Amino acid sequence: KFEEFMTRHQVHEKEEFKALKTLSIFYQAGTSKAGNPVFYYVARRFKTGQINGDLLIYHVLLTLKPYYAKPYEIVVDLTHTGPSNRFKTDFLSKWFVVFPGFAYDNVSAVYIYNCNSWVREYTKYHERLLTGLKGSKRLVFIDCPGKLAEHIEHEQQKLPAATLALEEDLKVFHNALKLAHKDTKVSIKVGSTAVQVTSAERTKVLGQSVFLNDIYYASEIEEICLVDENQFTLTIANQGTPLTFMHQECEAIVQSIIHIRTRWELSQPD
Amino acid sequence: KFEEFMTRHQVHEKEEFKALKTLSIFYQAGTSKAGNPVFYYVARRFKTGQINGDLLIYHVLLTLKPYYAKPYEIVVDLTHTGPSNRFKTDFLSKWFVVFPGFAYDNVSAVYIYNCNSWVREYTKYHERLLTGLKGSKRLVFIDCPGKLAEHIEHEQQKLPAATLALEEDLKVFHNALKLAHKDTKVSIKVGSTAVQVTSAERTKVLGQSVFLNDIYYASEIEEICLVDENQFTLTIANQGTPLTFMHQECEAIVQSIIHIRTRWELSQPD
Ligand SMILES: CCCCCCCCCCCCCCCCCC(=O)O[C@H](COC(=O)CCCCCCCCCCCCCCC)COP(=O)(O)OCCN
Ligand SMILES: CCCCCCCCCCCCCCCCCC(=O)O[C@H](COC(=O)CCCCCCCCCCCCCCC)COP(=O)(O)OCCN
Ligand code: NA
Repeated sequence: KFEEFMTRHQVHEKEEFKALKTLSIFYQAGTSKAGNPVFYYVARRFKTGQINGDLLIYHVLLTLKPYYAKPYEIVVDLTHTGPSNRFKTDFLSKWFVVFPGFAYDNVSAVYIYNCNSWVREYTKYHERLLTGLKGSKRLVFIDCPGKLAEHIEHEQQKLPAATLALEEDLKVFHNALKLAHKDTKVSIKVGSTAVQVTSAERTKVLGQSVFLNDIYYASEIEEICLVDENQFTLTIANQGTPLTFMHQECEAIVQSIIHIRTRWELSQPD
Repeated sequence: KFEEFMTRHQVHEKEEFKALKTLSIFYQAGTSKAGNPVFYYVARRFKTGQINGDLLIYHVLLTLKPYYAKPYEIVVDLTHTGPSNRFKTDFLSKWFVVFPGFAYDNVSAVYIYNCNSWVREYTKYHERLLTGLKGSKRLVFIDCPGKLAEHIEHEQQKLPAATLALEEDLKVFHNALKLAHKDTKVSIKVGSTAVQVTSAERTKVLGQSVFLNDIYYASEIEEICLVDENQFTLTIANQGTPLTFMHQECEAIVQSIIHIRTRWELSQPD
């Protein structure tokens, strides 16, 4: 939309805008197996309050400008995406008008990576705006890290190194159950830096059945309570409501998590 | 001084004071080989400007009162102590008068742990108020971690866990040379979370020849740079002029430091 294009050009690229590039929130990297240019959006790298929306969306416009006249694909990294990264209602709706019609058409495929519970609720709450994304063949959720290789060569992939690191050396606990108004089978994976709870059964997101992956850095873990011989709880910072899980070896799970919370506290800024 | 005993009792400890115990800057722990109650002061734990000095002194005064009538010893952990942990002149002086005479005399010995370059400079800078400490034999510097056992049995030692963490799994580079106007024989030790530059030769601190242990967390390392095959740069956050080191294995050192810096970056907040 050149009307927004020029409104953003009456004052040329400032020095805050140029900072967006260095933080690698949206960038082009690699080519897909289909022979299309790939772009990456690292959701967790956007802070609602800290980052000016108009600059971001404009930074994306300049990035896609040269490419979006032809086929191209987007990889959306939803790793550890939470409230602090959300696009507020009014800002979210901008994305549907600021780009040319063909730019939207030329998107060959969108690859959703590490979709989580919060994002699901987000799409739930913004079900209106995202109806065009509902049951779309272009929308492709990555069940597990290994399936992305089906669309993009492993070497052509360029996810944030921090994202890939979350897939290394995990103590995995299968057959766990997440207790709530609605029970759900999950796997509880403990890493040196965080804890990941992956749904063992598919769930609905934007019309598709997918696997969610909730990530909690050790820094977010406040309270760790062992309730029973097969039940424990986690208190996540700024989340309020405690998470409850059931597992045969809750004693081993808690110890494992306490350890990573400790190793973290040790190496911290005094 | 019972004026501080009075002035502090007329208002008391309602709020913030109770938080001084939660961060444990000064605490009693263990018993020395001499047969005395040991107390610890974690210098890094105190943040000048954030914590009220009078409240701190009041804390220390209370956790000492039950004991300072009899002989006791103090272990001051100067690990990673810097400017943001300093005692302002007017606050420093308050320490020499607020306590009862006998309370001072009853300090059997003070064990200084991990004294660094900055503290030494702070000492030289505040020489006027620290003149009584110059030459004092009650001041016992700890050459190396093991030497502490000469005064406190291992099972009694209660140094902060974070301190002990810096002692294990270290890749050491001996016979290195720190390049300045005055060149200093130093050993460079790379831990999983920090780099330690330990002086191989002694310098003067409060009138005593001792070794220094400069500690730089992975989070403080902004710029590593290999100059020669045997010389490299080490830029620390908020210290300006970078450190310079000579060593036959500089390539190996730089590669090791870059590693722990990269690993740290892969674990940082969004
Ligand atoms: C806010 C929380 C965190 C971010 C994610 C929020 C959404 C939930 C998770 C799923 C994200 C899927 C977004 C995919 C966008 C790229 C391609 C696409 O799906 O198609 C078009 C979008 O193509 C674009 O140009 C998007 C450019 C990417 C920049 C930023 C990436 C993610 C930002 C959040 C959602 C934006 C979706 C686009 C809205 C038009 C939309 O056209 P339409 O179906 O609505 O038909 C009529 C159009 N008026
Ligand atoms: C007496 C003052 C104690 C605090 C000194 C702070 C300045 C930092 C110096 C650099 C490292 C060495 C630590 C100092 C050891 C303290 C022991 C000492 O010498 O005092 C004796 C006994 O000290 C105590 O009983 C103090 C009890 C609590 C100690 C907690 C304070 C430790 C501060 C360490 C970090 C400060 C600065 C960090 C960064 C700038 C009594 O001798 P005096 O008769 O000369 O004193 C009064 C004369 N009328
Ligand atoms: Na004794």
